Amino acid sequence: AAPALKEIFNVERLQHIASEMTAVYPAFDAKGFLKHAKAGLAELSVMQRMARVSESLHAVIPLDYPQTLTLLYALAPRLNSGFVSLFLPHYVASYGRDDFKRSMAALKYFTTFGSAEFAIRHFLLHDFQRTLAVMQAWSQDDNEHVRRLASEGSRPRLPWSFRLAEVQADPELCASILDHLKADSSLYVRKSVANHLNDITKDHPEWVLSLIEGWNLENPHTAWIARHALRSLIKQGNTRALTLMGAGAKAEVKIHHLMVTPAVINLGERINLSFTLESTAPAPQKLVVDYAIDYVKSTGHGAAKVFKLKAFSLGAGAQQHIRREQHIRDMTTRKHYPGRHVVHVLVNGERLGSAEFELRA
DNA sequence: TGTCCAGTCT
DNA sequence: AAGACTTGGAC
Ligand SMILES: C[C@H](COCC(CO)(COC[C@@H](C)OC[C@@H](C)O)COC[C@@H](C)O)OC[C@@H](C)O
Ligand code: NA
Repeated sequence: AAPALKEIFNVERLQHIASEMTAVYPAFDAKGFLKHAKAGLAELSVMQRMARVSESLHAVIPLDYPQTLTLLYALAPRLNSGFVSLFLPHYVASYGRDDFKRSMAALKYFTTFGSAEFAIRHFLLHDFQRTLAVMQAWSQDDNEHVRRLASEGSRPRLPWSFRLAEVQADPELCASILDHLKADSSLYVRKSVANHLNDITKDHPEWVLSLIEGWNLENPHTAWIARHALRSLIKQGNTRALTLMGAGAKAEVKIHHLMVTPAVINLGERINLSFTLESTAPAPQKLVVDYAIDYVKSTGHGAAKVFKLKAFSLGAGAQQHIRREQHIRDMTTRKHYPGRHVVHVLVNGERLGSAEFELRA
């Protein structure tokens, strides 16, 4: 097993931070910083450790906020880790609330060394309109890291941060940010636009569908964003979403040989889903082929869980074998329970057949 | 609770 | 990525 992520902020890293702080600030209280940062370190998760570094710096540095920021600007290029550098935007969000313009400039600078995606959300929470205006300017910045921040920091449902209830409730607030970026030349930016849009589909699917129905999907950057923005709705079999992908029509196919083997497994074994699709159409057709498992849970069953299989074009009268092995074992993100597990085959949003496997007690 | 979603490794 | 997740938010 690899070391846990929290070990990125181990004592050796804290010593590195202190040494580089001494390099930019000879009078730095490195001993006090280390004492403060190390207290209970083993009990701290990775994001607790990240925050702790910022707090420890604030506790021992006898300078004001602008003066400390000057040191931290010099510290940023000396750090040997982009993830570790998250404590720099954290310091701004913690101590910069009453020095807004300076703090915004600091986040724009620091975000290239890691990411200001967590820090900017504290400002969006406490000063939404003021911060939104800044992020609109950032969406037009020359630097792809700054444009990406504009999209990622404003996400309704960013992992490892609180949801932004104000954004989540009103997709028009950030709409112009995403519109500016819908054909961005940066893959980094495009990923963020797509993920922000996928977030929106959890609460306002029709708004995203209407938006993308207005897009020019002949632009391959925009088409790529559309496919990844709509990925949850596609798995749900949403007809408007599948239609945007060219796979909204009912599949003109027959399914043959559908099976799941073995019929009965112990936890830890693999299942094998296989079937053949035969076109019954006079021309090629675009297909989105997924599958779903109805897992047995501690009580009852979970909602059908959809996994991706294949997206492809099936020639007229052609047939295509499809096969997927899946390793069924307890995982951090899924515990399993014994009984009948039903597997459904999905083609352009339609269930075309099912099979079963038994998970033994 | 248990459950589900979500740049790097795989 | 496409899925799990070293980890975290939320229901
Ligand atoms: C915080 C982001 C993403 O983190 C990715 C890494 C990947 O292992 C940790 O994911 C752990 C996983 C359990 O979580 C899932 C994601 C969805 O949260 C950390 O990256 C390690 C290298 C960079 O040190 O990255 C911020 C940026 C400043 O790096
Ligand atoms: Na990984």
